Amino acid sequence: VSLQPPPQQLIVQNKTIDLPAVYQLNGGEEANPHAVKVLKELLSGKQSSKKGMLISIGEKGDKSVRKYSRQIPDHKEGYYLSVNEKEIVLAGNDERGTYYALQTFAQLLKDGKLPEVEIKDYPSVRYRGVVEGFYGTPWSHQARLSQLKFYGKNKMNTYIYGPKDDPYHSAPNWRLPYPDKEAAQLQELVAVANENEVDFVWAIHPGQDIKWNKEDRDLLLAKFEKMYQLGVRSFAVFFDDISGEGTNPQKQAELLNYIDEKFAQVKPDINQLVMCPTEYNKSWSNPNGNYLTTLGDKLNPSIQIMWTGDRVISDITRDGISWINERIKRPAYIWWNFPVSDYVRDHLLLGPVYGNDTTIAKEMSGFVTNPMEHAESSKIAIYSVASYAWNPAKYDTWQTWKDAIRTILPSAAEELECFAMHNSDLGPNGHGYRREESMDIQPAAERFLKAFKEGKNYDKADFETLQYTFERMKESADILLMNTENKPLIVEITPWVHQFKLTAEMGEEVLKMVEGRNESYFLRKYNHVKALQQQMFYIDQTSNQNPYQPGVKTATRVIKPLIDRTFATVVKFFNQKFNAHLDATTDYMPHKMISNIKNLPLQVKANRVLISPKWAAGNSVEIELDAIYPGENIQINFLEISTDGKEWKTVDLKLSAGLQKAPVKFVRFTNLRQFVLTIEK
Ligand SMILES: CCCCCN1[C@H](CO)[C@@H](O)[C@@H](O)[C@@H]1CC(=O)NC
Repeated sequence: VSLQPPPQQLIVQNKTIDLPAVYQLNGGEEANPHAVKVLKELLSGKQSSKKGMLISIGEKGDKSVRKYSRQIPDHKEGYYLSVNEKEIVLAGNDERGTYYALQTFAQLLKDGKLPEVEIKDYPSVRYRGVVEGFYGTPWSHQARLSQLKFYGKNKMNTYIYGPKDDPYHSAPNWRLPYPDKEAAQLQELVAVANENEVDFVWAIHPGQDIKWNKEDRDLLLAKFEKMYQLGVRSFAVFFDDISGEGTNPQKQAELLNYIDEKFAQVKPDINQLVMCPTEYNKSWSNPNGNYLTTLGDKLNPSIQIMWTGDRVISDITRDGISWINERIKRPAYIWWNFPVSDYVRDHLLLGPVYGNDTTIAKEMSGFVTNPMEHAESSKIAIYSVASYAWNPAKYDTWQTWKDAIRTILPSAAEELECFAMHNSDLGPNGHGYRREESMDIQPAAERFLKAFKEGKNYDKADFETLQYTFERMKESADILLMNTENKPLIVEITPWVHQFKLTAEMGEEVLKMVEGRNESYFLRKYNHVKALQQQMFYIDQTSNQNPYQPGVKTATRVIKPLIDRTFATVVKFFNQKFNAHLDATTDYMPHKMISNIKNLPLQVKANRVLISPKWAAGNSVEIELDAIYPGENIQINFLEISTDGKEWKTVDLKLSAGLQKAPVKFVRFTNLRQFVLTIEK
């Protein structure tokens, strides 16, 4: 088996022992009852009695396992697991340890058969898990219930609740208790987290409008107190992405220490207390100021401080963690902003987890991932982060990705792999963060395109690889659409699956245009491609219509540019050959734009028509829409309207011109970061 996470020490013998038909259970009444419940499910159908094979379960100190005390590792959440033909031992250093032994035990089980094996295990990082900390639609209740079962299975002990658009988490209603319905749901979440050995850390994000007074201090404590009554035993205060007084390091420290002394140390049973600083990565840290060393010196040392790395989106390196730890005077609690896609919402990020140093476990208090608003889809990265964080020294990126996918979707693992490996890069974005994509076919794609562009003979093998890949892509899309094993996963990814299928069909038809040996056939494929472009645009305009990066982009890094440039090239070649004037545009645009900028394409985004973001006065620009619409405004960062081209009407900027529902078809500007017409849909 590929045990995930991989244990710290494992010795296996070529000898299997059947899951005994007859077992004596020793320590079921004293061991972690969440661990016992898991064992008893694994043993349904088998007989209990005082005869037959002994199964020893308990926490170090319990009589059930005092026998094995010096084999039980002396770490938080550590365990000893042993299988031989005589007996089974499942012995945690603590209750969570025992639960974790059962999670490893369940993976060892196959057909009703166990390998003869000896395991001593424990996590290299103390706090491991997920921070629901993104902008966008927060995870549904059902998605959260499923997350927490998944965290228990992969030994993640931490779930930090902090969805930026939950109004009771953030400003201004952080001051209000949750309504009954949500409160009842959070209470269930906390109970379920408890059953899966996950710390539910409730975060609050009061900083944008906090006053540094008695009144807001008390409301914050009253809100924590409410959460505590709901079952919450860990807490966080986040000061990220704010301006104003709330950024004050002295005051933040004083408030966290107050929470610490008057609440966290006064209750009998509060576990983590965590804060997110305002300077939460090195690039936003101001060496002109003293923000981080002030937190470092003033914040009670048991309080965690979160950190995203050298940048808002970054991977964690030795130099980076060393840089921060020196300032905050404790090991940073890593907030890793992957696979969060809230700033590239038209991309799914389903690639492997990589780039984080595997030797620096001792330098971090915790490691949590900030995932996508697509909960199930995020499990690929989550499963992987759990593997990494439990045993970084043995972290195998690619094998963990595969095991993740095979866990999440066993009936269609190879199809999900196919889809995921072409849906991993983020594309260009303000943070500069990129991931690999489509790496297996990138060299064949690069050689083919350079040869074809230059009139040299492409390698046949390269052409067949591209063919194979498009074929595989369609099979994967089609199978994934109908898969019923993980319906919520398929709901999340479906718009991208449709777009991926179309991408593959377009690719096939373009390769037929390359090989095409007569005019007529070439023309049929050309027209087919144009129709597929238009379908891609339709999906782009009707799926995933969020306000920030609407639409659906897929296979962007390698596959789409290859198809686009191949199509442009072969149409150029066809035009030269047949003295024809076929249009070589690669993305369908129903509206037109002319200028003297010329080839900055237009884009449609919701009810906006914009020029893709050059200060020469060549003289004019005109946009023609495909119909008459009521106009809202025109926005510009470094002007007339018409319905027919002939009668015009000047509008005055400010830069922003209101149109006041004036019918618009044409827009002209005479005498660029932004140039956007908003119309009424
Ligand atoms: C300019 C605002 C950037 C927001 C930065 N990150 C994420 C970007 O994915 C986003 O999920 C947001 O919640 C988070 C804030 C943050 O990084 N806190 C440690």
